[PDB]
Amino acid sequence: MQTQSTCPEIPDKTSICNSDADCTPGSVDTHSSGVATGRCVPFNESVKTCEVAAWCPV
Repeated sequence: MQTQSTCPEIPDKTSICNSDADCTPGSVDTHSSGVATGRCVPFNESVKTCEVAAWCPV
């Protein structure tokens, strides 16, 4: 078995993350089924995502 971990959501050409003032924790992506953290960070170079709690690698 496994457990839910924390990590920055995968960046998408259609799904982007906004500043902290525009990003809130909880759950915004019903498809992600994860737990939003609220803190946003530049996942890639020309892309940025928000922190969320989901099934990540180890």
